[PDB]
Amino acid sequence: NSVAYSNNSIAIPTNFTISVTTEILPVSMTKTSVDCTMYICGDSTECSNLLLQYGSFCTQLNRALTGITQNVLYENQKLIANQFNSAIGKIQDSLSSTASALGKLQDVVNQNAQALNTLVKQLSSNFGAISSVLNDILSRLDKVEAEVQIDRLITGRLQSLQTYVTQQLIRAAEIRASANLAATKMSECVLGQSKRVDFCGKGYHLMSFPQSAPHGVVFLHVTYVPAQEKNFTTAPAICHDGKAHFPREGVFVSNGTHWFVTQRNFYEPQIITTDNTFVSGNCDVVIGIVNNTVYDPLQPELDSFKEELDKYFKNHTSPDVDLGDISGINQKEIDRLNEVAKNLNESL
Amino acid sequence: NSVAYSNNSIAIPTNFTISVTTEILPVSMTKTSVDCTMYICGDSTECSNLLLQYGSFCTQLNRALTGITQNVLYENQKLIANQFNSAIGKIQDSLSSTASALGKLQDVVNQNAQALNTLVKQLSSNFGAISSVLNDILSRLDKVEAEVQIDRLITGRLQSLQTYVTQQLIRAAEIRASANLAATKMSECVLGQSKRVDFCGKGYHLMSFPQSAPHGVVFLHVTYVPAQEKNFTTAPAICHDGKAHFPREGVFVSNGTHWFVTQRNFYEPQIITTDNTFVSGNCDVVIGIVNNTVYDPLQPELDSFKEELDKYFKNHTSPDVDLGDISGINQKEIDRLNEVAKNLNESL
Amino acid sequence: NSVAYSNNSIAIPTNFTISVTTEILPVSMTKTSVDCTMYICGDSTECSNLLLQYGSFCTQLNRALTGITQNVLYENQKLIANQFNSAIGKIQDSLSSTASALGKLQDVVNQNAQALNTLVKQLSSNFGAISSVLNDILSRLDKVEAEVQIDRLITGRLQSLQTYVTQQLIRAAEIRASANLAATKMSECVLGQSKRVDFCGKGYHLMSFPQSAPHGVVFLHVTYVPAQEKNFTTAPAICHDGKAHFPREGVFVSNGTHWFVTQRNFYEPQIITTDNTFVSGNCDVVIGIVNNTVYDPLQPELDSFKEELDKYFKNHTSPDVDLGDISGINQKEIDRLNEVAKNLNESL
Ligand SMILES: *[C@@H]1O[C@H](CO)[C@@H](O)[C@H](O)[C@H]1NC(C)=O
Ligand SMILES: *[C@@H]1O[C@H](CO)[C@@H](O)[C@H](O)[C@H]1NC(C)=O
Ligand SMILES: *[C@@H]1O[C@H](CO)[C@@H](O)[C@H](O)[C@H]1NC(C)=O
Ligand SMILES: *[C@@H]1O[C@H](CO)[C@@H](O)[C@H](O)[C@H]1NC(C)=O
Repeated sequence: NSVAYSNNSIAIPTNFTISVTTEILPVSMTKTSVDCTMYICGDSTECSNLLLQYGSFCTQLNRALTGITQNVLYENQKLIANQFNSAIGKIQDSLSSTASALGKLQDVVNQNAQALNTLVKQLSSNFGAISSVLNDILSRLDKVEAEVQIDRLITGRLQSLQTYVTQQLIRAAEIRASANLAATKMSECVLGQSKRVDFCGKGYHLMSFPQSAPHGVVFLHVTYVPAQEKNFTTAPAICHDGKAHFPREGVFVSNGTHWFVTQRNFYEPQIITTDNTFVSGNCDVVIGIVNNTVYDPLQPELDSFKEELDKYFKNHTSPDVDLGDISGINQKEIDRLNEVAKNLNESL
Repeated sequence: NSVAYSNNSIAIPTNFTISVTTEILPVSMTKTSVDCTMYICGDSTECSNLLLQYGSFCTQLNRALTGITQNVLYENQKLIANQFNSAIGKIQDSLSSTASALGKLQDVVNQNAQALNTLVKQLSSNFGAISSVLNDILSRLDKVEAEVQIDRLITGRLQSLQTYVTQQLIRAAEIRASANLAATKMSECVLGQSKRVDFCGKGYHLMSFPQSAPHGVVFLHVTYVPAQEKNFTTAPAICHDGKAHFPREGVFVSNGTHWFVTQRNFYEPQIITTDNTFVSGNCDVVIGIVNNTVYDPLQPELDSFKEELDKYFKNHTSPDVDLGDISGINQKEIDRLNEVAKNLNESL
Repeated sequence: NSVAYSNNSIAIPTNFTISVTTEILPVSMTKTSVDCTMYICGDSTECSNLLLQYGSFCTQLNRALTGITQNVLYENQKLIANQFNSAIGKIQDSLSSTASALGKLQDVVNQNAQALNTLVKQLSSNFGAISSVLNDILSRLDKVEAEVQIDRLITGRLQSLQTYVTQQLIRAAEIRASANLAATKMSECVLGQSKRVDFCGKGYHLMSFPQSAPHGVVFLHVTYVPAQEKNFTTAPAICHDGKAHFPREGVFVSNGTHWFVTQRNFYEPQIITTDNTFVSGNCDVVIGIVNNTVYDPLQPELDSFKEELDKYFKNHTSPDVDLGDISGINQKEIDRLNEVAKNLNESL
């Protein structure tokens, strides 16, 4: 017998004051379209120019927000002439061979001088070619290493603009429920005298007069409130000798000695009769349970970043460049000939 | 005494026509799961292959959407022989030294020819090595400079798909409120005869019959509407000699000469009595104010992009490459020897 | 005459059991603020350090979530001496010219040896310079080609965190409607005895007692339910000789032989009278239609990726590097002089 037969002090309205309410309801959201350049980048021209390659995403966000003795002296004469004549013929061999040698040395040394001037003109081409191609690699790699950090910050400002767009769509879907509230609250109270307490102005309703506002309706409700209420002990029902008895359109207001079915909203007692009450059987309480569970979504739970990264990274290190190490490739006769050019006159 | 005692013409229902309403309510959203490749990239294979490195984000979005004288002639003979014998010994010195010199020149010139063929084989290695390593740097840098612009456009299409997912979750959270409206509107009108005007069909309610639809309920409401209404002047209350008097379940319909408490929803006058009215004291109006402020969120306001960028940029420019400038490193005797090889026979 | 005059079996309440309901309503959401590092990257330090360059986007998401014979022998003596004296003067020319030649060969060969040691010291500089500058280009390009795949996965985890933030704002905008439901459901039932069936506990309302819970209100409703109901055939209205007749606060309960206006919620018949019914004219049914179309947004439809890419791509291929092709730049007299240095003694 838990609570259905407990008696507790309940306030029941004892007189009235006449009153009026001004109640303001908004009935209509202006389309807060966003320029996506000025939001994300603003004045800063390098990121602005990057925004064009993010495509027409800005428009896409605005679709959302815009909606919503003579013999031996003579034989010595034969002898010395035969020694001389044979010597000079050996001088001509000695000298002709030296000319044929020194003329092959002067050939090959000038062919070497030609080869080195060929090498210098070709290597001037290589250090000139590498000057231009490697200056361009340097100048363009400096541009590309300036440009992946600005995209990083644009992409984190994209999320700030997507939080802007979400909170601006969220509010517009509350506004469209407040326009449904303005529809039911217009209908039931401008087209319809209510018997509900505090709907259509504080207290109890007499009459109303709507007036417009720029995006709203305002109601003048004429109503009466309780100027003066008393706590009567009560029960919702009473179980006499195993039968439960309970009101019809009232409560059991409790007098010191008797039960009366007062109207819930006023102290005006009337006697228990089979026309003021209903009746039951066996004196039992039915117990009901209601639990208004408002949706808890499937939130997007993820692996640790190491697992979702390692699924698809290559730690490729290019080798230390080694190339060819070219450091590993490593007068007396003219004095005499000048001396004997003089000292041969001592044998003239 | 603002509005509670003003009298204005109010329409009060004068006859009825019987009527029926067909009212359609949707009570149930099909799970619009999205393939994230086909949405963002479509057929285009280079961006498709990039999508795999964005991780399983697609699934994460689908968790959401799937939820929700003889002596001097002889001394001259001694003399000339002594001059000749001494001269030839000086010829052998002159010639042996020239051979030892010209044999050191032919040694060193062929050691130079060896060194230059060593240099050409090592430099053929360097321009062949740099050919391959620098072609790869060129060929791969062209690939990497093709691949940061396609990620830009994928990342702006991600926001278009996140606006898709947000508007598809927003609608599903309206659908779940329309399924709560279908619960109260089923209960109060299929299980319960309403005393409300225009709830359960135009006019006043008699009876109803629900019928299903594929994702909805449809009600046949049987109701009566006012076929024919008259404007009576009225007041919500009247203050006689400093006491306010007001109805009980009606309005003061105003006849040319008397006040009657008509029922709000019909013209049927009844006389003012203490059983048709309540009464007050001192003739004052209570004024109430209600302002139904619907949530305005903390929207994500940001610095200018220059401040949020400059927090974390280095304008490093690599110097213009300069390297070594190798352009800054800059027969008559054989004719005679051929001539005296002939002209020495003139002294044979 | 479609449905307004059809008669069908309707259940009308025949006794009561007293009952109590416990009804639980949540009235208040704890601020689930998110550390954005631990959500997206977690422990993994390389992506963590990247998060700083995405800016204070994390804060921006937390603004949202924290809200919400002697002569001829002598003439031969003159002759041979004149031949010898003239020959030696031609030897001095032959030898002085050879010295002046061989001294220009020994000059130019050592000037060549100087030029090649100059070349090797300058080229040691070039292969040393290119060693350092090209090792840095290799070492830094390896760093930059490691650093665009981790940003890809951060940017797809950003969308997972933006789905988290959207579903956490969506739920908080349902919570703020459930706090409006707790306001009306507190007011009409703690401050006000309802005449509605199943609002304020199963059945019909007597009385109630609210009790708090940590984020909720719980109502004890005392109510009566129907312990025991009978199907009477009925019509909502009847059209006698071309006039439609219909109840006032009841239904036409159908007895075997007569029509009675029973109260909708109880079987208790009363006779048709002009005080139990309203009356009409011409016997016609008005037909009304109501179609409660719940917002279907402008969803962000996009071109194919090829069109939105091609608006802003350059397929620049750098040419195959060609450079200078240096492979296209391509003892007997000392034996004799050693032989005649010996064989000239045969003419001493
Ligand atoms: C209800 O109140 C009356 C007096 O007001 C008292 O006599 C009675 O015992 C109370 N009911 C219960 C169950 O105590
Ligand atoms: C309450 O109303 C009654 C009924 O007329 C009246 O007699 C009584 O004086 C009123 N109370 C006050 C405080 O005015
Ligand atoms: C309504 O029911 C009665 C008997 O209950 C029957 O005589 C009458 O014909 C029914 N109405 C119609 C239109 O059939
Ligand atoms: C229903 O109520 C009546 C009225 O007192 C009673 O006579 C009847 O026995 C009750 N029915 C049951 C099954 O108790």
